[PDB]
Amino acid sequence: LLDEYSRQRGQITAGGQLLAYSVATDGRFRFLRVYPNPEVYAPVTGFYSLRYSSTALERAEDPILNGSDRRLFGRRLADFFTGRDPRGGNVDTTINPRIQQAGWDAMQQGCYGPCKGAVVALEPSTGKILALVSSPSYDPNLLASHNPEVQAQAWQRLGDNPASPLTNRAISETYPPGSTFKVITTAAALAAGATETEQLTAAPTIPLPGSTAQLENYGGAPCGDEPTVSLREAFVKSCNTAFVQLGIRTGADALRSMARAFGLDSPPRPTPLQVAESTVGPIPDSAALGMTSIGQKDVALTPLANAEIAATIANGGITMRPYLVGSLKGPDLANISTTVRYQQRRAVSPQVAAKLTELMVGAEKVAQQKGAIPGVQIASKTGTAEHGTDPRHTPPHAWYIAFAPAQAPKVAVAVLVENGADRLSATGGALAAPIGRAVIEAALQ
Ligand SMILES: *C(=O)[C@@H](NC(=O)/C(=N\OC)c1csc(N)n1)[C@@H]1N=C(C(=O)O)C(=C)CS1
Repeated sequence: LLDEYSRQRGQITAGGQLLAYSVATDGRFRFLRVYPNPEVYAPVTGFYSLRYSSTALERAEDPILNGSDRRLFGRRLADFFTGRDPRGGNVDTTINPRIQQAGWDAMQQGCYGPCKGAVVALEPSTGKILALVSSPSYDPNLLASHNPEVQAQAWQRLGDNPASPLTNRAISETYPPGSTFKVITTAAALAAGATETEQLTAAPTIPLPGSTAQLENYGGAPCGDEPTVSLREAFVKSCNTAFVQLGIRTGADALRSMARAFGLDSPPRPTPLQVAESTVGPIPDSAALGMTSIGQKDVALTPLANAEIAATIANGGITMRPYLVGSLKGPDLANISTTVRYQQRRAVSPQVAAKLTELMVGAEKVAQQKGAIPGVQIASKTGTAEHGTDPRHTPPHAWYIAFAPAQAPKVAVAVLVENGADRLSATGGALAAPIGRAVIEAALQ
C-alpha cells in the first residue's frame, strides 16, 4: 500500500471537472485521495481507502487510475527512464455536473427535507448516463483519511446507518414501479393491435380472477362517469382497473415478451458498474397478471431500468446500452479508450413508441405542473407503488419517468423517492415529478 500511494493516482472527471483526484502530501502514504463534492458524486466515484479498498469507478477503473493498466505500460516505462514523477490515467465519465447537482439538490429539498431514493438521467440517443444520484449519500473523504480511526469510525457509522448511504439505489436496488409500468402494459396491448381508442372499464373496483382479492382505482372512484373510457384517457388519468383489465386482456405471454423487450429479466451489461437485474416476475396465474399490469406483485425495477424505458421510447423504440465512462486517458491526457454508442435492441416499433410518446405527453398534462418548464413539452408517466409486507399501511414509493422535449428528446429521467418522504399520502406527481422536472430543466440549459 505504501508503493501504491507513493505514485499519483489519476482523476475521475465529469464535464472537465474533478470528482476524485490525488494530492501530494507529507504523509507516510504520500498521496491523499480528495473528493471535492463528496456526497453528490459518491454513487459515481465510490471511495478509495487504505483500510477498506475501493468501490464504484475507483474500483471498476482501478488499473487505469493507478497506472497498472497494460495500455499505460509504455507511459510508465517512459516516466521512469526520464525521471518523471509517475502518474495514473484519467477516467472521463458521462456525467453532466449540472444535471447531477440539480438531481442531488432536488432530492435534498424535495421531501420537506431530504428524500431517500435515486435520480438517473440518460441521453436517449447515445445511452450516456448524464446523472447518477443516490440519496442519502456519504463522504468518501472520510474513508480516504490516512488516519485508521477516522476510516474505521466512518465505516462503522455507514454500516450501522439504517438508511444505508453506501447503497447506490440507482443501480443496486430494485423497487415495484407501480403505475409507471402501465407504459409496458400499454406497449404490449398496442403491439398486439389495441389502439388509443380501446374501451376499458371505468369501474372503481375490479375483482381479480380466481381470488377474493380486489384492485381499486384511487381512491374508490370511477375513472369517469361513463362505464368505459378510452385507453388514452385511462392512461393519462392512470386508472388502475382499466389496466388490470387491459393486461389480462393482453395476457401473460405478451406482457412477459414486452417486459423482456424493454430489458427486464435479462442480465444487464456493466456500465462498468454492475446493475441489479429488474424483473416482471413469474406471473403464475391471472390474479398475478392483474397486479402485474399496474406494476405490483413481483415486478421490480432499478431506477436505471425505469429511465431506460423512458429513453427507449424517446429514442423511437431503440434502447442504447447505458454507459458511465466516456473515455479513459493517460496522464498526458492522451486518449486510450473512447466508448462508442451501440443499440442493445428494439423494444417497440417506431409507431408504437410514437403512440406511447403521445400518451405520456398527455399523462404529463394531467399531472400537477409544479416544476413545469416554460414552453417545454415533457412526456411522462407517474407512479406511486406499494411495497413491503404491509403495503396499504406503508408509505408508497413515488416514481416519475419522463423525457424531453417529447418532440425531439435530449434527456430521459427516472426519479424514485423511496418510501415517499416517509409520508403515506405520497404520490409520484406530488413528490417525484417536480424533482424530475428540475433535472430535465438542468439538462436543457
Ligand atoms: C399506479 O401505480 C396507481 N397507484 C396506485 O394505485 C397506488 N398503489 O397501488 C399501485 C397508490 C397508492 S397511493 C396512490 N396515490 N396510489 C395510480 N398512480 C397515480 C399516479 O400517476 O401516480 C395516480 C394519480 C392514480 S393511482
